[PDB]
Amino acid sequence: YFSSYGHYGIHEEMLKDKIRTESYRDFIYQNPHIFKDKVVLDVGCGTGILSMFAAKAGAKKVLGVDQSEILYQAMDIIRLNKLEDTITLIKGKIEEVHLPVEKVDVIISEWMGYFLLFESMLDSVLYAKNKYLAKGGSVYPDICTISLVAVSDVNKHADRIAFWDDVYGFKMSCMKKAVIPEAVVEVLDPKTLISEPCGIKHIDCHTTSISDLEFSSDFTLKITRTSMCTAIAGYFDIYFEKNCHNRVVFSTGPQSTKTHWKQTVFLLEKPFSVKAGEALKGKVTVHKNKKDPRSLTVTLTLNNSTQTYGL
Amino acid sequence: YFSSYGHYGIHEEMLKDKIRTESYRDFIYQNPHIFKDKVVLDVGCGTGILSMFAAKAGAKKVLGVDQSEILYQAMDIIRLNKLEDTITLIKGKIEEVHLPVEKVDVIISEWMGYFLLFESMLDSVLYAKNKYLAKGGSVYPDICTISLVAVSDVNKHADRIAFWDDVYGFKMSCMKKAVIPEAVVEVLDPKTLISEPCGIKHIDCHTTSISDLEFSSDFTLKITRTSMCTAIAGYFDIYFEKNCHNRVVFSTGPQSTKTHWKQTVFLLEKPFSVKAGEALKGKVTVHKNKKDPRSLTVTLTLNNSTQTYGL
Ligand SMILES: Nc1ncnc2c1ncn2[C@@H]1O[C@H](CSCCNC(=O)Nc2ccccc2)[C@@H](O)[C@H]1O
Ligand SMILES: Nc1ncnc2c1ncn2[C@@H]1O[C@H](CSCCNC(=O)Nc2ccccc2)[C@@H](O)[C@H]1O
Repeated sequence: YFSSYGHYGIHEEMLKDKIRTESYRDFIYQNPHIFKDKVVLDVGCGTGILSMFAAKAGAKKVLGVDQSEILYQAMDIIRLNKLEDTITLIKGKIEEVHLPVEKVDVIISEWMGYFLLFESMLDSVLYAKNKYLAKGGSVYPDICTISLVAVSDVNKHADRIAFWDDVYGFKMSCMKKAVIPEAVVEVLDPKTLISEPCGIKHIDCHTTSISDLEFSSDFTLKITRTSMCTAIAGYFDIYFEKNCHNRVVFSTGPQSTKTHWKQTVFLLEKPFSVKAGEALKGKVTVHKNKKDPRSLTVTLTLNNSTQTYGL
Repeated sequence: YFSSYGHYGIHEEMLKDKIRTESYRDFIYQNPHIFKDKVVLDVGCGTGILSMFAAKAGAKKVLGVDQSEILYQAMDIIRLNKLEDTITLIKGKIEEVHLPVEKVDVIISEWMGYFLLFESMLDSVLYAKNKYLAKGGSVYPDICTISLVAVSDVNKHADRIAFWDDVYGFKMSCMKKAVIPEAVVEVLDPKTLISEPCGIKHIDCHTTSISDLEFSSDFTLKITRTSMCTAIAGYFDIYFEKNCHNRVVFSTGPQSTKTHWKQTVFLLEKPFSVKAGEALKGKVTVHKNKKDPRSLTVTLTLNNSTQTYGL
């Protein structure tokens, strides 16, 4: 849970994601008017680097909150950089902790999971917004989108599914039923994309509620190559827009530099032929799992069949 | 625990490890005299492929035992290959389950973890041997070794340790103390090896006891390149020897084809210069962690400093 985030390993991976970390750095350093003399809340501050960016940009006060043990490392790091007079770190869940202020001017966080919403803390960020954001205050990143794109990769498909038909001369076909419903997080070869992307979800963190994060979308994939469609890929775009002189965007899609989010891939049980110029129609719904509500399920209808996928 | 092994993902990885899986296949198919008309116990049978190898080689009966939910998939797989009359699958811990026989002729398993002994079930295999192996019976694989080799990789070292000194202009040096004591599982470039390997441990599964698996060894690394020594790497070799006409060996060392075990790397807090022809002397001790006894610690003394490492 918060246990995983107690270990340095995930923090190292996020910090070495240059697209991710340089986007936040650029947003703050190139829009210091958003931070100068402001009270900033960093929801899930981790190692504290985002809090230190906000302090450097002239924040009056930064409150860094994390439930994980990493906050004790943040505490030493803030002291090592001599920022303890500007940055106050608080251990606990943003849902329960006591803040030395009633309201904040700005909320910043990196809450995004695989396919944007997996094991994401947007729900925790929205709690902080509704309870703590001042009237006329701002939350960043402010705008997110989710997109789908069609994939043709018969070899990758055969590696994951057809593999189980003959394993050292033995049939293991009954394994396919456990494999198909698990989404795969992997970097896609952009040469395997056979459609234009379709946006299925737009979120503004200023106006969205937790109930908006379970959604359905009809979609149309404009096919660009006559091929066997073997999978649908998902990815997301992150925007820093509100009150920016220097807007910042990053994509986690396969046409962009890879990030630690990679892409999320939903393998089709039955690949099917498509033709260039075809308008491929489908439906996708995202639900919070009843068991672990940090677990998503994604229901995909395409080519007259429906499959539910989890991460 | 057994929970991780309930999921197909780890079984797919082990089965697609050709060095691992073709070694077991070759051992059984090229030494069928070991199996013909024998009663075979497969300790931790997983998906059941090893049990099916033993049946194909003419086993009278194969008992496949696994604590994990994967055993239910094994049950369908054995039925799909029409081997249910030869292979009996039993769900539970080999330590507690009831077997329809008092003794077995042969025990087979794949128990090996990172650095041979991490989260390894050799203890469970030895329980099965001491309780169930007939007089004059055989256990496979029968012989294992662990080796160390010296590494020079200043860039990899700087990527993992020196990285934390300056992260986007902020000091994060206090992170180094969490990083140094974690062993890294990774495939090494064989060009970075700067010593001959040194064997630190020989196990014969016929004669070894659980108490032998906590051990100390003095070692000498024959340096082959004047360089900065940045790490010590560990790996292991697996032998099928007893009563074989066709002996089988595989190595998980960096001079051999990569396996899912890769190599285990112990980064040095203070890299130090070595000269070609130098006899580098050290000491290594392996202990079962007091907290999780599936967790090892490795204490390494080299160049007049000592560090304890965990996985
Ligand atoms: N309800 C919750 N209340 C309190 N903490 C919670 C809650 N839910 C989750 N968490 C924590 O949120 C973190 C998400 S991972 C981001 C670490 N922070 C960064 O890298 N930031 C950064 C660095 C550079 C650039 C941009 C950002 C974990 O540490 C969780 O322990
Ligand atoms: N005390 C215990 N009692 C019962 N089961 C236990 C115990 N400790 C651990 N386990 C299980 O042992 C497995 C180790 S992973 C190997 C799967 N088997 C293979 O791939 N075999 C194979 C395939 C091809 C070639 C060679 C071998 C897991 O499924 C655990 O659930």
